[PDB]
Amino acid sequence: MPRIKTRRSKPAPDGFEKIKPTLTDFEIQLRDAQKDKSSKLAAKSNEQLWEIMQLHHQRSRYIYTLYYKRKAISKDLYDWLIKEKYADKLLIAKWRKTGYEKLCCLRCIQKNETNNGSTCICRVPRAQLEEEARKKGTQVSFHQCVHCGCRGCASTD
RNA sequence: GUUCGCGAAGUAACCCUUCGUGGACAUUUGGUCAAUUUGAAACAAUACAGAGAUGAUCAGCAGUUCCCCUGCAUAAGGAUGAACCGUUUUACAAAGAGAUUUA
Ligand SMILES: [Mg+2]
Ligand SMILES: [Mg+2]
Ligand SMILES: [Zn+2]
Ligand SMILES: [Zn+2]
Ligand SMILES: [Zn+2]
Repeated sequence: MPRIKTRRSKPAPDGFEKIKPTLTDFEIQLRDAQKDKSSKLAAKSNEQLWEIMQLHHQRSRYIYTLYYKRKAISKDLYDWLIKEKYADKLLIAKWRKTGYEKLCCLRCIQKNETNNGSTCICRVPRAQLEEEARKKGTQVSFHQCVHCGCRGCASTD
């Protein structure tokens, strides 16, 4: 029941046909992303992986707004879309929290993985990174987060 | 972006939107590493040389070196694995004899 339809898979509920054209359009953008473009550069190669983290994030904001913001789908369709692995359950669970409404991924708040026990730089608000920049006179030595290619996922931002 | 409070607007049995404000929430990724010739795989082929002792042909096993390869290996193999089988003058005098030689 995660991804391919088997006999143990339950039939889809009512509102799935109206959301299915957008979910098919995310699905074919991942297939172009999965394939290897033969890239010599190390900086181009993780740039391809950032497209996968973004395409994953956007399809989960799609199902999140349909149920928690617009209420356009029944809960029986939402429980089906979680079990059939359309929407990332643990990512939606942070989006419900306060301060985490626009979080890019779960790997960027995971403190144990960092050298310093900190969050990712993409979690720091753009007002604050501009401030110590004014101390130095140099703008920003930060463009994209190494694990996501996130330009800053903070709430105020 | 959410939420709490505040100040207004319009709708208004004070409710719904919208604008202006205070506080809260959330807080510093990654690299010892840049994408062909100029910071360092190897082999095969070719050319030369030829794989111990001995009168001669052979089983080998060691030790020594700022020598290794194969192997999980403290096993066993790798020409008995390889390189060593070259060069070597003073802790130095005692005894005597001749000759030279000087107060
Ligand atoms: Mg030997
Ligand atoms: Mg041997
Ligand atoms: Zn992230
Ligand atoms: Zn990040
Ligand atoms: Zn981020």
